[PDB]
Amino acid sequence: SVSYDGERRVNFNENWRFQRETNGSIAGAQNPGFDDSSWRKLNLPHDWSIELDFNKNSLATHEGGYLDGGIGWYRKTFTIPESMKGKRISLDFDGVYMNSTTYLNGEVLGTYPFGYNAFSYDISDKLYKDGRANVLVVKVNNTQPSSRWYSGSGIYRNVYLTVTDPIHVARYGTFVTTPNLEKSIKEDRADVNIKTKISNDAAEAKQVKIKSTIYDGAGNTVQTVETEEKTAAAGTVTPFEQNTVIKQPKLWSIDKPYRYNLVTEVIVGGQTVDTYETKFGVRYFKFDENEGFSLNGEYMKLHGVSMHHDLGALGAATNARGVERQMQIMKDMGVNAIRVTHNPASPELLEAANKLGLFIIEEAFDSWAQSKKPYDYGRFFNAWAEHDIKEMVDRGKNEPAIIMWSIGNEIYDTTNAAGVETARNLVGWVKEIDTTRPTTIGEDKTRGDKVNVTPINSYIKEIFNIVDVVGLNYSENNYDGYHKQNPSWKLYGSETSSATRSRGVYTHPYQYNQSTKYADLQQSSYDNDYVGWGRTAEDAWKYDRDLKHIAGQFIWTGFDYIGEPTPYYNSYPAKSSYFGAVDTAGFPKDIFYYYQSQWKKEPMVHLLPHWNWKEGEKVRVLAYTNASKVELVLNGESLGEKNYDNKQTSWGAPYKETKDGKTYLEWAVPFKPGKLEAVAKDENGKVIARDQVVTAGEPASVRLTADRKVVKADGTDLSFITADIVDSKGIVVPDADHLITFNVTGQGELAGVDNGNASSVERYKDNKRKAFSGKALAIVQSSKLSGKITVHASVAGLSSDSTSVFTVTP
Repeated sequence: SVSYDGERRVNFNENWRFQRETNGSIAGAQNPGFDDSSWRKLNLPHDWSIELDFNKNSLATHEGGYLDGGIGWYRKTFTIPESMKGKRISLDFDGVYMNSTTYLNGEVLGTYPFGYNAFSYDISDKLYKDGRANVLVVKVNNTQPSSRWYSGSGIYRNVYLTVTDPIHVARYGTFVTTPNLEKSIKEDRADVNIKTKISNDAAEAKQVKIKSTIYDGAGNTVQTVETEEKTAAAGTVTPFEQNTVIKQPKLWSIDKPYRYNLVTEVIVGGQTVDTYETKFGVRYFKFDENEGFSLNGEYMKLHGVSMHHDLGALGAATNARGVERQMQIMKDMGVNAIRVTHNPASPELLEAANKLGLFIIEEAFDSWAQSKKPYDYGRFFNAWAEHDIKEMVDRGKNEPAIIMWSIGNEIYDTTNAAGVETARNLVGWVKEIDTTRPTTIGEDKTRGDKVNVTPINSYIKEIFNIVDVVGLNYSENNYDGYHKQNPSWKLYGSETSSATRSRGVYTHPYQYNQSTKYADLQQSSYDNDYVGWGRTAEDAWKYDRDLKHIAGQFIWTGFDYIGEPTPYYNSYPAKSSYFGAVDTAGFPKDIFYYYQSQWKKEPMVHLLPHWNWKEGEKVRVLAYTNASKVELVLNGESLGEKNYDNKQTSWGAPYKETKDGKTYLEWAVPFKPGKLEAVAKDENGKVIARDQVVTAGEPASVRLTADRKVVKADGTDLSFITADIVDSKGIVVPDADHLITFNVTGQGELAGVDNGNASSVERYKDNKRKAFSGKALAIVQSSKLSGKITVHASVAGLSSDSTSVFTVTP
C-alpha cells in the first residue's frame, strides 16, 4: 500500500521483486497470479549487470565490459489508498535499459525500446479501486550485443507515480524563456516569457486561471502574475502565455550557477487544485563563426569532456551524489562543459551541472536507421526517433546548463541521401519543441588522412548546413580549413584525443605509440599512448588553443567507463576503458594535472612519475604547470631550472610553451632515493607553487580517507573512502597491489569497491579489492537512520585502519 501524504510525485522505487532469466523463458511472469514469493526483493534504482561476475563468454564482449544482460523481470504488487481516489496517476520511469514491456494487472501498458529516455504510462483507470492488489510487471529485454560501451541492464534510474487533480499542468508543461536577453540586460532587466499547458482529463469543461510566481534562491517573491479565466475543454490541452520581468536579475554562469524557481498554481473555482515547480536560470550565449563561444557576453573556450553514464562500481544505477562527485572532479580539472555521449542524461546529471556550473550538450542518438550493433536502437529508429528526440528536448528545455542539442554521433547514414532527409526531420522535430538552443552533430567521417583539409562528402556537407553548429570528431586537420571555406559555420571538436593511459603507469617514456598493446595490459601516463585516429592530449589541445573560432573541445573522455578497453580488443581481462583523465574510481591520472596546467588560473605544479626506481636508472621526469619556470631539487640539491617562453596566439592571448613546442617541463634524472621537489616560480623568481614526489619504504599499513565527513541519512547519499597502501612515514607505495578487506558498521552499507584498473576482472560488488598503483576505493551508502558510519580496512601483514562519517536527517 502506497504512502501518500498529498505530494505530486511519489517515490516508487521500493519493494520490487526481481529475477533474471538464466534457464530460458519464465512462463507467466507477467500475470497477476504468478508466484514470486521466492524472488529476491530489492529497491531501485538497479543495474543487474554490475552484480554479475565478469564473463569472458558474454555476448557483450569486451565492448560492453564482459557483463551479461539478457532478459530480466521486475514485479511490484501494491495497493492505492483512499486518499488517492479520483486522482490522475501516471507511472513514470526516468529510464530502463532496454526494450521493456510493462504489464499491469495482466494487460500490456506498452513497450519502450530506447534505453536512455524517461517514459510514462497513465494508469488512472487501470488500477483496481476496491483495495484489491495491483501487479505491475516490467520485462526488460537487453539481448546483446546492443552497445559499443557498458550499458548496464534493468531499471537503473528512479521510478515515480505522478499524482494530480484531473485538471493539471501537463507533462513537461512549462516552458520558461528569456527573449532578447542580450538587449534587455543592457537596461538591467530580464524579460521572462512563460508558456503553460493545462490538461483537462475530467468529464466536463471548466474555467481555469494560472497564477505564476517567481522566487529567488533564498525563497523571496520576485513576481506574481495571474491570468484571466479561460475555458478548458474536457479531454484537451489548453495553453496559457504570460510575460513578466525580473529586475537586476542574478545570472546563471559557470562561476555562479544561480537559479530562480517558478511556482505554477492551477486555479479552478477560487481553489488551487494543482501546483508545479520549474527551476530555471537566466543566461544568454552565442556561438560566433569567427570569435567562438561566449556566455552572458563573456568570451570563453569550452573546456569540455565526454562522459558515459555509468558510475563505476555502482554500474549504471544512477545516484545524485555519485554523478555530482564526477562533475566536481571535472570542475577541479578545469572543465566547464560536458558532452553527454551518446544519449540523454539522467536527471541527476542535469541537476549536477545546473547546480555546480557546467554546460551540457545533450545527445540523442548513437545510430539512426543503420545499426552499429544488431540489437541497438537502429531497428526501432524509423518508428521511434520523433518521439525519443522530442522526449529529450521537452524534458530539458528549461535547464540552464543545457546549451546545445546533438542529433547524433558518428552516424553511418550521413554519407547518403536518406541520412540528409533524416537530419532534416530530426532538426525539425527539435525545433517544434525548442528554438532557443542550437542543434549540432558529432561527425567523424571528414577525418581523411588527418593532415590535409579533407574535401567534404557532399551529403555530410548538406547536413553540416542543416544543423546550427558543426561538431567534428578527431578531425583537427579541418578546423581552420572548413572555417575558411564556409565562413558562416560554427565549429568545435565534438570528440578529441582519445589518448589512452593507466593510473600510475610509466612505460616506454620516450616513445609515442599508436593503438599499441603491451604485455602488462596497461597504457602509459606520459601522454604517449593514443589511438591511431586520435592524438595526444597536448596535440589535440594545441589545435583548439591556437584558433579563436573553434568554440572548444570535448575530450574522449573525462572519466573512464566500463567497456571499450581500446586498444585491447578481445583480450579479457581487459574490460574497462583507458581513455579517461580520471579512473572509474575518481582517482586522477597524471593527465588530469596536465589539463589543469592548461585550463586553470590558480598556480600549480605536478610532478611525475613516482620516485621508486633502481639506483642510477635515468628517469623521465615531467612537471605539469602553469608557472613560468620550475626548479627541481633532489634531496636538497638543485638539478636546474627549466622555463617556458611567454607566447601569444594570433589574436594576442598569452600562453606558455617551451622554445621547442612542449606545454610541460622536462628533466632526465638519474635515480637516487629520497625526495624530489619542484619549485614553481613566476618571472621574478618568486615561489608560487610546490610539489613533491618521495621514495616510499616497505608497505606498513592501509590508510583510509573519506571524501566528506558528514552526509545525509536519506538511504541514497554516499561517502567515498580512499584506501591507500602507505609506508611507515605515510607515503603511498606507488606500485602496491595488496588485497584490502573492508567492513562497514553503523548507519550505512557498502555499495561497491573499485581500483580503476581496466584489466582487472575483480567484482565491483564485493567487500574486498586489490589496490592499484597504491590505491583502492570503497563506496558507502547511508541508511535512513541518522547516526554514524564506521569503515574498517585490513590487509594481511599490515596495520588496519578505520574512519568515520556522520549521517544526518536531511
